[PDB]
Amino acid sequence: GMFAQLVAQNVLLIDGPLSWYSDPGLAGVGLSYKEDTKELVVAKAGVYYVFFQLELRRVVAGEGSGSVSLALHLQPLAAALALTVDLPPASSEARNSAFGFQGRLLHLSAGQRLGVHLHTEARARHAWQLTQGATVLGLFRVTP
Amino acid sequence: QGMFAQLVAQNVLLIDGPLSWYSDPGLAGVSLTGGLSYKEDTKELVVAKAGVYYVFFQLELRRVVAGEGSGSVSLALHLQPLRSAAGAAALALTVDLPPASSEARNSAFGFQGRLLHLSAGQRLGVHLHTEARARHAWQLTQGATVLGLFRVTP
Amino acid sequence: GMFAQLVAQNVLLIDGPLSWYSDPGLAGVSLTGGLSYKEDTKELVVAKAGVYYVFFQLELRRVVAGEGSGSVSLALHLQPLRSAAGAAALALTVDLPPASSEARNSAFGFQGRLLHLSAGQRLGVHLHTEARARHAWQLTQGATVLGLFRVTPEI
Repeated sequence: GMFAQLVAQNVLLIDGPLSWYSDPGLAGVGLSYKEDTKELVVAKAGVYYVFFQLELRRVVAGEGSGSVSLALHLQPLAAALALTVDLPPASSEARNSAFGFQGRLLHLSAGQRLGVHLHTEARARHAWQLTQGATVLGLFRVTP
Repeated sequence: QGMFAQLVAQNVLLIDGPLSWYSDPGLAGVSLTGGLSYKEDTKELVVAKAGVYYVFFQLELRRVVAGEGSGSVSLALHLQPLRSAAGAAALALTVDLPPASSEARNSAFGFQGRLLHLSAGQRLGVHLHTEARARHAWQLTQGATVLGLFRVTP
Repeated sequence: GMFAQLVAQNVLLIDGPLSWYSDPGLAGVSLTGGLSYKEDTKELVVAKAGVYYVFFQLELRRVVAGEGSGSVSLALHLQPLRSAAGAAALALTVDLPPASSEARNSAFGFQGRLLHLSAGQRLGVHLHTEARARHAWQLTQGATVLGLFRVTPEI
């Protein structure tokens, strides 16, 4: 009931909620993630510092332009955390990567279910992807 | 007690000066006091108990008239009254306003976090400075300019 | 308390490991815990093991008008690798746009994760750059920092 960090399984840019798996870099050490409805549920009530980050890679040279948003929602049914990252159009000496980070203090009641939904608005949507192991959701409590 | 805090600015217009703050309504309704009090007259945020804290603020803008808007806006957190020799801020943040274009976004976001040593009663002020042409074209989006901290020592 | 924060000495972008000094903004309490900085290896060693919230940041400024184009990367390495995990524990690349009409003249980046640090692990940061006019930018001094603190100290 102290902290939790997990990584997204998704790679392709498709609108909808992301499935996650526990951070393998944190294995050798009390919040749960239901695999069916892809929700992280908080065990103990408290004020947590919740944060996610998102890195994107361009996979097709010379294609892809738009933006990609990532919203965390108190579930069930604005968003608590909101992160939209820009995808630059392709050119010589243009970036092939993009990143965004955001953290905030959220009050989460005991049993509150969290959900993160990925939205994209981009021409040639297939030209960008989520880098494996780089879009992370984490949180830890600061007040019992 | 946990001794935490988080506020969000009432300011929208890009006008140089200190920001007005109010407590996070999403945290209104927690038992702990939250060791940080916003005094309304001087637009300062005094810290209750001394200690070491992770302090962060974020900034988000929207372009509110299409076509214009170019430059940057900066957020500066100063321990007040100023008692340093360099005059630098304890926390700074600069986000840039992209000019209007086809296939160009109408948002800007920035986030920065550090560890501060704030003594008991220390007053903090957050100042906004813009170096932007046609700055009336962008504003701080409602509820997005946030400042928060929490203590990392008992 | 088990926490630490470092400020980089470097301003000129050369590829290699950044050299640090303890953030004066916390001098009233020093570097409480057991975390110490080793100048010869430019690494910060971890005393008490456990899970930490780690973060670095990075701000660059164009210091020659009309020049400078590319991208710089910042990488945190955990030495030695624990369970083959430690290389690029935190990675962060930010681009430096070409100078042009109303173009960006500064660039910033932030990242923060929960890492499980072992007792005796060294933390190093490497700055790698890919720029056409490498000198036209540089690291704003005092702005590229690396800090951390513990949430739980289970071995």
